[PDB]
Amino acid sequence: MERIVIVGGGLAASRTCEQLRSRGYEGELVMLCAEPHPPYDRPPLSKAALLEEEHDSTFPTDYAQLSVDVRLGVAATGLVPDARTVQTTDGELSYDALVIATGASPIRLPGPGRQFTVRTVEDAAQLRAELKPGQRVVLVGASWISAEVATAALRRGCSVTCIEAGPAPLSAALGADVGQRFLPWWSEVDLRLDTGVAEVTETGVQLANGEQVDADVVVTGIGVRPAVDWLSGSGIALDTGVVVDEHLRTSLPGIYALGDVAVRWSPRWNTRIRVEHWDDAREAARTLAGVLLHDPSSQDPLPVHDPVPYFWSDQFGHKIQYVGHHSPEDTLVIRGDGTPQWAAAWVDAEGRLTAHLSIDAPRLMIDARMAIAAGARPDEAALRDPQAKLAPP
Ligand SMILES: Cc1cc2nc3c(=O)[nH]c(=O)nc-3n(C[C@H](O)[C@H](O)[C@H](O)COP(=O)(O)OP(=O)(O)OC[C@H]3O[C@@H](n4cnc5c(N)ncnc54)[C@H](O)[C@@H]3O)c2cc1C
Repeated sequence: MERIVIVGGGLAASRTCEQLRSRGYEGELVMLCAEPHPPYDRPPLSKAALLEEEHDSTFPTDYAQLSVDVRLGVAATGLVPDARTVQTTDGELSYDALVIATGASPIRLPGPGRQFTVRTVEDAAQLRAELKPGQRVVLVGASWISAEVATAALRRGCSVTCIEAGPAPLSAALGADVGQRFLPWWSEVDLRLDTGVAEVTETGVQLANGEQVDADVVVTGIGVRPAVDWLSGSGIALDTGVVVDEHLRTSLPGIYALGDVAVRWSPRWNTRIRVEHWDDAREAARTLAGVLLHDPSSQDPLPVHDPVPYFWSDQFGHKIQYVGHHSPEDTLVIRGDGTPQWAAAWVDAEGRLTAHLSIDAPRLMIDARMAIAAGARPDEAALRDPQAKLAPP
């Protein structure tokens, strides 16, 4: 029997298994999971897992009925493409095709003190146990994850401080103009802008000042880095992530990658995109399955993955929807400026809609997503009215 080996045990790995089976794959499937848990969903870790009574985010995938050999507590540590062999913490195994789906790891600060990052079920459970009335929580970075952790900490009675090097919350992701508009949402947080953090100390954090800010709990949310250090020396093309083409093929034949670990050339956006988004990992698994099962005698084209990216965040009681891929070079146009129903659009030098941000208004996002896909060039009157449809029929 042929053998496809999937390295990693999250959304991309689980969904690739389902897709490979639904689309006719009858060979062997082995999944190498570094974690000692069946794959589970991550968006809930900073949401339900902190706040709700029930929060088991394990996927419904039935690996017994899909004849998937799931190997828990086994991490890949090396790759020998010429031998079609992967090295792991539990020994060697060979493959006929290999899928890299190891996700990304949180960036952390230096220092000796206790420092939480949100990536596993253990992280969320131990962080939840520390979010209690009378606790001082310091969040490093005014990021999506920090905003979500801040929400849960406030609801559980914590004092929250958030230290951001940039000029406004979410400035790294959305820019200073848009981020500045979210300040009222942070009104219950001790938010310190334009402030760098040097390290996590035994008693809290130390600012670039050298000044200290005491804390009972420190949570760092300053981004993630693809988990690719095990690929060192394999000769695979890397660029802060595994480089794949629009068909999720790496630089080496028979080896594929998708999800948070992957950096993908996008014909649409004319650059490499490193978008750690739930929807992008999930959608890529369907494309990847189609690529792997492409009958060689068939003359059909090879499936492509180049969607308009989508991301959401649940914070401060609201729902933020973001679609597209804007550059700092793009022009920001606020929709409904001066009204509570405002949204944000970005257009390029040719007037083409590149991205759109809405709040509690998915109808606006859905229309914007199709407008971006179509390359729509809405006029100023349409952009300034939040309710105006931007997509062609
Ligand atoms: C707290 C949190 C909240 C989020 N909220 C949102 C949200 O609201 N909306 C949104 O769109 N996105 C959200 N995301 C992003 C989204 O969850 C990710 O894009 C998605 O999980 C990526 O799936 P993946 O399978 O590529 O990676 P992961 O889900 O990270 O899976 C990778 C798995 O492989 C394992 N692994 C790592 N190294 C190895 C190795 N060497 N060998 C074997 N296994 C290994 C990891 O332990 C992990 O189990 C959030 C992410 C986090 C962390």
